[PDB]
Amino acid sequence: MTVKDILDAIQSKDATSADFAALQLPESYRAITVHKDETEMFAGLETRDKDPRKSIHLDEVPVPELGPGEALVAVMASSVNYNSVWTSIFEPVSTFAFLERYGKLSPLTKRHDLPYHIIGSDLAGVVLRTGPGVNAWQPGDEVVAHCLSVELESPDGHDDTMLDPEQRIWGFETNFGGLAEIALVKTNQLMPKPKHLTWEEAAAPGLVNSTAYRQLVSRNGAAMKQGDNVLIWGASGGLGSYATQFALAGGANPICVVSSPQKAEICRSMGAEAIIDRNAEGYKFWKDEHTQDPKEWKRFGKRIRELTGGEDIDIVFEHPGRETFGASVYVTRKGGTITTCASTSGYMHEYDNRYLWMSLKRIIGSHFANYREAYEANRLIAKGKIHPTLSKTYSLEETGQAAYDVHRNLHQGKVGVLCLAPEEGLGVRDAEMRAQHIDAINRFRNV
Amino acid sequence: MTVKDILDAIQSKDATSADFAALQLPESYRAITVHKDETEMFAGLETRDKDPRKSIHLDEVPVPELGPGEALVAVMASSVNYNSVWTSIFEPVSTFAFLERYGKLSPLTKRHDLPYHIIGSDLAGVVLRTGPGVNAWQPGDEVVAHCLSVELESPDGHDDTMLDPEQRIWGFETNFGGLAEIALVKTNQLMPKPKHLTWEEAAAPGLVNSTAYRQLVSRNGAAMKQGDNVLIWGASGGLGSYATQFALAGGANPICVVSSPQKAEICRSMGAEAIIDRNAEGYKFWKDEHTQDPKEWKRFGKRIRELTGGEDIDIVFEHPGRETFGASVYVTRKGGTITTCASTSGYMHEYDNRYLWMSLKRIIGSHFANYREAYEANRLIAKGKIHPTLSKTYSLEETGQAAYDVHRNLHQGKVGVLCLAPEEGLGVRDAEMRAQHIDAINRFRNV
Repeated sequence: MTVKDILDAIQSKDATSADFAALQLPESYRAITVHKDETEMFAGLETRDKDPRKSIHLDEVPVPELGPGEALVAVMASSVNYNSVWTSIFEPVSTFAFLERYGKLSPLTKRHDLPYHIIGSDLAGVVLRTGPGVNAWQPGDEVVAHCLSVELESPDGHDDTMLDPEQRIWGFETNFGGLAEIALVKTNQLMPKPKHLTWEEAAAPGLVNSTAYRQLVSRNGAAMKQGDNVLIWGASGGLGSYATQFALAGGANPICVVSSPQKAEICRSMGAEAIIDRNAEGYKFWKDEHTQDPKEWKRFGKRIRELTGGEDIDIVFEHPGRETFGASVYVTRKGGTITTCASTSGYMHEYDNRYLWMSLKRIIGSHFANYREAYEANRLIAKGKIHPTLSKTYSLEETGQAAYDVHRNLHQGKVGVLCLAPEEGLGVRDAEMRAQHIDAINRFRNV
Repeated sequence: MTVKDILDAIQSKDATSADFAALQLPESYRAITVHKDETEMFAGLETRDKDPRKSIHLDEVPVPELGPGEALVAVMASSVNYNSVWTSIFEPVSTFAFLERYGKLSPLTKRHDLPYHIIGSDLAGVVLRTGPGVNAWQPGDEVVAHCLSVELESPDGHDDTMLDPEQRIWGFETNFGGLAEIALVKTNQLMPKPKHLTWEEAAAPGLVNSTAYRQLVSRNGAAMKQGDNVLIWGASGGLGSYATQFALAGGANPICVVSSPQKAEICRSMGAEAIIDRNAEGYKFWKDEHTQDPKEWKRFGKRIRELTGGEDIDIVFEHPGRETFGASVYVTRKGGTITTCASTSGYMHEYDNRYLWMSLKRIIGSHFANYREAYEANRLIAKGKIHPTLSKTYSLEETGQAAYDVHRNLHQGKVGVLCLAPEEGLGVRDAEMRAQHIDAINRFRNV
């Protein structure tokens, strides 16, 4: 309840880093959790019938012991991600399974094995304390976080951090996540908060924006250049949305795939011009559960070439998986690249390798981002080149609903959660720049 | 005749380039053809039972009219490739199909549209004539050809020749192929003949060797480095046999896959140590027609890790396709590369994308080689770092038998064919360099 003083300092204009170091830490703080004893509570239910509102709690939890390379952070806002939702419906298996294995290494990792699991993989807020060996970050710094958690003990990840052998995700494979008033992070997660954004907007892009950055823009991904034709599946929502922004900002031409006229319009408001509606076109890429339709590939490809004016796809931004993959490979230009980071419709991909090898195409696997790529992504927001796609904000004590919202896919844009922030709209330091980009910032509201 | 007179000049030491240039081209030369009026002779018979002995003809054919950027060459020796076999059994469709579509375009492509198709995609011999616009090659030059045929009119291949939209394969989608006394080639197919090799030894690596170089060694493929663990399917045969040589020569560790211990012995005589017999260890990656077995993948990986001392595969040399692909993707190291150029077992690939995206792996399709890559491949042979894999040499008039040999798959080493050469063993100029590598050159003899 001395949490109020902590908020007062953040809200205070003249509060110094000394003041922040002087703030007493609360004995407990409010946190969204799932409980270890409740992991089997959806037994006998199909996934869709599982209600996150039944599993999610709002607990007074004690502040974790702070270790080396770590920071405690007063969280003003977080977001609900797909992985948070999975955690809440305990699928494929409870997150406690790993937390229990992991917690057996050292006393530091044991901290994470608790009867409750604090979730959330995004964060906008301010540093409260730092641990041994931390010098880059001081108490009072306004920050956002990425969710890659790595000890970098193995050599593997020192020429690209994603290749670390025990790479984990903060709030998912970690306790003390961001859907709470206070969080515990590795400082190698902390990034500067863009000054022209609200807490909730700052927390919004995180995991989804960086994934798109590595996958499409970085040299570990498609290494996109201006002029490239980029096929973007699910262009109007989550992942596809940020990919569309990167395609546009970096001078490429995005071909946007959607399910409805409403979603086509969302794409257009981003500045996308070439749009395909799978539904209105009625693509049936799969003739049945075991055989694909090369005639549907050819028709999809015909439609693309019409919009480009004779030209095939340089880069496919993939993530639906099985349903689309055959077509994705097919429509790609000779020498082109298929870039994948998920398989939402099924992970068993089938494609015709003749179109891959004979056309000199490549398939590249991407996943989240390393600290540089995540910084660079966050930087592009701070420069006002990429914009957050926040759609709706819930309060902390409505996080169950917030998860239900994402679970039932009710919105294309991001679903935000205020943690310490008492209301929406707070945390802007650069009014001049917000006013200059506000229209783009507010593109995804309520949609 | 007039042809014997050409052979006389070739077999001479004296003969100047001035002599060659004054030599008379014959009215007709001997050549291996298939007939346009005999394409439906495979009837309803199954693939295995199709016999190239009954379809391959030895015809007396007129010399084609020479065009710009082209050369006529007296062919001393050639070789039987897979594409030659497919042609002679008319699968998946006749080659007279494309050739008729091709000849309608230019009056010089009309040359390639004849009642007969002179086949063959490998070549060692000596330049007879060059057409307008060619200076780099003179009558009398000892040459070996690569089989890429590109007009390069489009901008697409000017940063990598393979990306040409109208890339054709010489002898396959072209007439006047290698298996004849004279061949017609583009001059951008010509390379210097390795002086320490017999005519037939020089012709053996061509197609198969350049393919393996681009796929594994070059920047367009795996870009292999010393210390890498390379999984090489079909390691004792054609393609794998050169892949295995490149892996060793470049200081990588080849993990060779074979189906018999006889084949294992070939891989050891190449200096490879880590060997898996798929047949003796009874790997069954497909539980049935539609479903794979991840336990078998896993078991295969454990055997790999057993041979490498704990390490997964850096680079996979794929070409079998559907049967082995799923396993390839599994067993590749985090951040590693799967490299593919065929799908002999079937082109409809199925793999688990979770293993691709989450481990940051990549599938790079490759196909043949560009002029630079073909030259570099042939140069590594010239420098005696890579050796021909000759198994048996047939005469011109025994080609049908050699074709039958390759289709039945009775030999591991490349099958050679004498064309103009009266006997095996002619063409050596550096006997001293031959002396140094002779055992290595002969590793595949009668194997």
